[PDB]
Amino acid sequence: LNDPVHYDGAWHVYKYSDVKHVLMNDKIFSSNPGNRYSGISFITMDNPEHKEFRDISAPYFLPSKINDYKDFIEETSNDLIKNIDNKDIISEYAVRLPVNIISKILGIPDSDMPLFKLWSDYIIGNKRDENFNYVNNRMVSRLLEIFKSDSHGIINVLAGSSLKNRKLTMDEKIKYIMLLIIGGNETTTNLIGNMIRVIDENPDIIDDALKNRSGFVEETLRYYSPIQFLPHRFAAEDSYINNKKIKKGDQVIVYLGSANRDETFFDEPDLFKIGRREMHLAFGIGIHMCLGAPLARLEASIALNDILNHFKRIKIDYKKSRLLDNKMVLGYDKLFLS
Ligand code: HEM
Repeated sequence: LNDPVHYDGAWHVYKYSDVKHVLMNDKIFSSNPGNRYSGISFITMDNPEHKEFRDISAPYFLPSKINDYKDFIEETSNDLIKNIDNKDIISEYAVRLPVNIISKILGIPDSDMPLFKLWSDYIIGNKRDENFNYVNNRMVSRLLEIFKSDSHGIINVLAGSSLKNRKLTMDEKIKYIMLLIIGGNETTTNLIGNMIRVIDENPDIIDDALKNRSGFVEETLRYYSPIQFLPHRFAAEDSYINNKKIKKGDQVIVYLGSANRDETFFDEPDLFKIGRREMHLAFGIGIHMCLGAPLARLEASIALNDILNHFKRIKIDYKKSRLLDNKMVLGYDKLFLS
């Protein structure tokens, strides 16, 4: 891999130790600009205000609390995989799974599920229409009603929340929920398609995958990282990487996929090996390390198990399947088997 280069108004950072240095130094490399370049809610906040925001939901994302959702995710995954044969695995299984799970965790009522899913599609970007304005207005309306009833989910927690000498705004509550929906959907959908791609490419991996689902999910994260780069870091003060001065104000783009293929940290980076020792950076690292990582881990793990037990043979049909076009992420636009 390359030392940091500057072009198109940003530094590009590729090496694993440099990606990590940047992400671990939140006070040197900030998460929001000096102004306007557009990330919502606490993802774009710096360390102090950010912790206040993240703590509101942090306890409910511990692998401990998340695990109470295991039977629900199994039930859901099974319902959708039952009868998927011959269909688009992305739109009929991989998109639908994370959106069901997240509505359960949020506390979206049963009777609001159809509209939540339409709104969710618009908002993560899976849909674009005239209907947007209408559907957003309809969903936000329901949202306000839910905030004032109660459940055990996040909506209810955001209702009873403040942090440090100040109540949460209603725009903050919506954006908070929006950040959960947007950061957990496409990424989980992309991972599911990327695990299917590993299987397609390494057909005798299957037995080992079954014996260590976690391990297989970890190596996919490393090897076909759903998120390829994070474009939004800005130097809060001058500092040096590989003897280059990164000046205050400079945008710093950090490449996770590329860092996850660094031969300095991974022996034989271009091979798929379950049970590697070093941590991958697919979920980032530091104070912004993925809030949904335990949930994502548990969803992928059940998805793998279910996909592996449903099909005998897994060949991707490349005359109908296509990779997404966006360079920032990695996944299938559509995926058809066999
Ligand atoms: C396989 C799935 C995922 C991958 C590869 C992924 C990747 C990431 C990365 C790289 C970051 C850090 C961005 C930064 O440092 O600026 C992040 C943050 C975040 N993710 Fe995930 N993510 C995934 C799934 C999920 C899920 C299921 C959720 C649940 C709603 C979720 C919610 C969040 C939130 C709220 C943040 C920001 C945390 C903070 O800024 O403190 N993600 N994710």
